[PDB]
This record gives sequence, C-alpha cells and structure tokens, in this order.
Amino acid sequence: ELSNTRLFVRPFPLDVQESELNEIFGPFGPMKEVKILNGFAFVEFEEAESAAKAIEEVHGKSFANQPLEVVYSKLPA
Repeated sequence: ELSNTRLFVRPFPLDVQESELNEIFGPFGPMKEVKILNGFAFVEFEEAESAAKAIEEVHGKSFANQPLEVVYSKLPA
C-alpha cells in the first residue's frame, strides 16, 4: 500500500488547470480528484486501475518542459 491512486503532475507553470488535466487524463476515463496549485496538479482516482493506466500513459513522459510523476502521489490529503 501507498496512496495507490494519485497523479503528481508538476512540470507546468500557473498555466495548468482541470481543463488541461481533462485534455491529458480524459483518455483514461476516471479523474475523481484534480487538486490544482501554483504550478502543480494532484489528480486522483477512487481505484488503482485508472492509476495503473495513467502511469503507463504519461508517467515519466516530458510534458511542457519536464516529466510527470503520475503515480501513488506522496501526499495523504
């Protein structure tokens, strides 16, 4: 066990929103939470299959200027 379901998506500046995450994460299906901060997104699902595919779709791929950490994000809240 970890957070099992959270996409730690921080390459972008203030430009990222739930609409840009809708462009990237909408292909997976789920996107149950979409916490937006000052250059950071902490997307979330209620199960580990959207996480497994989110990882294989875009973890470590270079978005905007640097790679993603679409994973079991290191935050419990």
